[PDB]
Amino acid sequence: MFKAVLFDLDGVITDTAEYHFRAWKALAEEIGINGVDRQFNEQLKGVSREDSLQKILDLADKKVSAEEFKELAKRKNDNYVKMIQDVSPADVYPGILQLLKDLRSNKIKIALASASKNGPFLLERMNLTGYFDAIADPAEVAASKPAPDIFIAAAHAVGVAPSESIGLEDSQAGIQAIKDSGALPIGVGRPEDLGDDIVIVPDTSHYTLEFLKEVWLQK
Ligand SMILES: [Mg+2]
Repeated sequence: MFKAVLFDLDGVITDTAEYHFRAWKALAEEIGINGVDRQFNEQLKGVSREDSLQKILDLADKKVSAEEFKELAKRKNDNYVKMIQDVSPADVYPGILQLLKDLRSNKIKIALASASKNGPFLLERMNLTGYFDAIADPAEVAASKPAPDIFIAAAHAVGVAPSESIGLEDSQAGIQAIKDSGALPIGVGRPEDLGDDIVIVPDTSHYTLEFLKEVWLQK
């Protein structure tokens, strides 16, 4: 049986994309740029801060100095950190708390494999910290998803090989990173987005220990 589960944060445990979106929107409004809506935000998801800011500036064809660019970037991050102060256990995705309990009761290791720079803070606010055996530090890994490094680090941090692990992800890059790490992916979302070759569930309420066991046995 698998010995660990490696969790992405956004789109698996909770929604942080909402707060990034709101923070970019509020920045854009604050400097008179229109058009930062949820559709446009698709071009900002999982993209660096610089790239995002550049794309938002490119809407209005607005020019800034290096000093101004830096300050804008900081203001968005400050706004994001303010907005996540509201995170609570009410923000945990369905099925996830029960899954963590059940994994823990079965001595299966639980690790976070997220690019979130606020991962520990977020898990604390959601009261999940006690379930986690490690949180992979994205500052200590060389390359981001779809590189496998973050999943490798998460596995190793709990004393397992990625080949002994299931990885849970909602993104194409993340599924690819899981695959390349050696772990078994189980996607959440749509096969139209994540591929027909992996097991995918429609939402997180389908991530149960029994289902994960069945998937493991069938691989
Ligand atoms: Mg995700």
